[PDB]
Amino acid sequence: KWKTVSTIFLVVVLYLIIGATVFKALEQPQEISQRTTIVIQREKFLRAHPCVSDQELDELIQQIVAAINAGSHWDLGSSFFFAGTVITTIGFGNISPRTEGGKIFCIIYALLGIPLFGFLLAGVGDQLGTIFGKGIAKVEDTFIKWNVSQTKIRIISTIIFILFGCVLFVALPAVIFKHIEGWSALDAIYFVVITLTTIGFGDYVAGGSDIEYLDFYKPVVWFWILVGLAYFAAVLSMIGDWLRVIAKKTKEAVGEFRAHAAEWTANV
Amino acid sequence: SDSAINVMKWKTVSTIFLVVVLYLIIGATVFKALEQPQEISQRTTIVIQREKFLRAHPCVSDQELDELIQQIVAAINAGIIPLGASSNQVSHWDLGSSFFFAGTVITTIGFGNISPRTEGGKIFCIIYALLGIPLFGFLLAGVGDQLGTIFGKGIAKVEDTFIKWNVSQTKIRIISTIIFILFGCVLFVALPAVIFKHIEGWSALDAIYFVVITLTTIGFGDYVAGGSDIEYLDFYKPVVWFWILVGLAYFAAVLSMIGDWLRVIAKKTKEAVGEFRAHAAE
Ligand SMILES: CCCCCCCCCCCC
Ligand SMILES: CCCCCCCCCCCC
Ligand SMILES: CCCCCCCCCCCC
Ligand SMILES: CCCCCCCCCCCC
Ligand SMILES: CCCCCCCC
Ligand SMILES: [K+]
Ligand SMILES: [K+]
Ligand SMILES: [K+]
Ligand SMILES: [K+]
Ligand SMILES: [K+]
Repeated sequence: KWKTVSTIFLVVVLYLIIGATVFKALEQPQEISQRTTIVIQREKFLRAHPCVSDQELDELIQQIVAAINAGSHWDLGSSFFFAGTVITTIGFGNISPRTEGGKIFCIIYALLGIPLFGFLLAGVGDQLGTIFGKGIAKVEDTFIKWNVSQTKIRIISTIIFILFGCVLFVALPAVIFKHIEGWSALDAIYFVVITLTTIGFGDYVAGGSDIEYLDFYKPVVWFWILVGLAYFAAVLSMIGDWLRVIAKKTKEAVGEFRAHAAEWTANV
Repeated sequence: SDSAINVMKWKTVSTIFLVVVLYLIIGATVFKALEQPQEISQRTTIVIQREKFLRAHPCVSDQELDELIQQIVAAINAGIIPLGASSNQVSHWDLGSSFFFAGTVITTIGFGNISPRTEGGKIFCIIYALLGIPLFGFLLAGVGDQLGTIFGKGIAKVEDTFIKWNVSQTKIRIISTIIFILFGCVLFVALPAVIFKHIEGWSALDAIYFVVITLTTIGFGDYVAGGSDIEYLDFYKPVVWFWILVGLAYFAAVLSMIGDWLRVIAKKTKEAVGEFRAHAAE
């Protein structure tokens, strides 16, 4: 009977409107500054090099505009890492197929590989899940007979998951990425989130911009991803549970308010 | 009992792990066979345009050309139009684009054609994702249940007119899943691809490629329905993410049906090797 999706639908729409207004408040200023200071860089180069004329720069730009479509790529290791992006639905896009066949293979490779990877992430999920269950069984005895109650220890135990988790799956890889690709502190944490949330903008990739890295690095990246995906999958599911709790709390909250509001009001 | 099953599970994981590794190696070799030819041709014919413009204009800084290209490469990472004319442009963070950017984030599509450059925009995106991604999941779940039981209406009337004599309900489940994919790929794949073909000017394969990459939430961003500037009625850009909302629910079922098919084929090829290695030509 009750739809109940309508209330969710409008929360998501409003959530997109808020984010939209926040992003164009955060980004359009530095969009202005970049684009205005590029015409300075161009008008600098029309003057500083009279060798190039007004039309001949435009010819060069459009060859780089055509170079956008392509840019060694697709080597023995890169195409291996490309396939990892597809089945995990990360899809950084820094490497994308250009052949008509490459597209069709990728379409078929995704429709069959994405379900395949799901079973691995599920097994790695169970594997990771019961390993942490061994760590908390030791912790759920030593200070659990002592004062604090088990209905409240559920709070202490979940803190240690996120604390110890963001160390291994977020902190350590970001520190490593900071000292290998030379990223900033935020770039590395931004990359970790964008990677393990499967958003994968591709603006930061541990394999692109490829001057220095060895064969001990590019395997550990995807291996980190495999296990890290399982971590956020739990995290992004715990956060969902928090939203389910808050949703029920605020559903009955309007319940009691609109209970007493119409209660006194109806009395004549 | 308690950890006897766990030994039986890491042996399951190890077998899956290697199937995925083999599957990645196969795809790898196929892609670098499909793509690296067209990489070689593009890489060699750009050094021709390189050396063409190295001689033809000697009085340009011969080595600072690369310095200019990289400044344009860095400018490519933003929404630029660096030309002599057309020095006014449109904003990629306008009222509508940032709305569509947020749709990419919570759906974990993330086309990346528009990405935040401010350190604040990054941190908001990080917080916007970790809270928005779970949020969207409930909408897609509700739209999933909503779509699911709407199709349950249409199949209920059809699964009665198809009740002739000697019909087997275990095999009518085969007929019913065909009409799901048939009508499914029409409304959620065929019709939007045909529309994208006539609006974005794409080819037939580009549009179907885009639909898959979008609704499989891979989202390379090499094709985006709202990346160029062509006309965009703005009855169009809302229907795009609205299509995505319901289309994601469709592949979510499809990519789950395919998973079940692989679970069946896994058991069949499990016992197929049992039959083979049990006998071995008697
Ligand atoms: C241009 C037409 C492309 C058709 C691709 C069909 C691929 C079917 C794959 C089925 C995977 C289960
Ligand atoms: C060294 C500076 C790193 C600061 C990273 C800030 C990220 C804020 C995340 C907010 C968590 C809810
Ligand atoms: C019935 C739907 C109401 C759910 C309201 C959820 C509000 C989430 C607040 C998150 C802000 C950080
Ligand atoms: C981003 C915070 C959104 C807050 C929306 C609150 C909506 C209240 C839901 C009431 C449901 C009965
Ligand atoms: C690409 C499918 C590999 C099949 C391996 C089967 C091993 C039992
Ligand atoms: K790019
Ligand atoms: K994804
Ligand atoms: K992506
Ligand atoms: K993605
Ligand atoms: K991308």
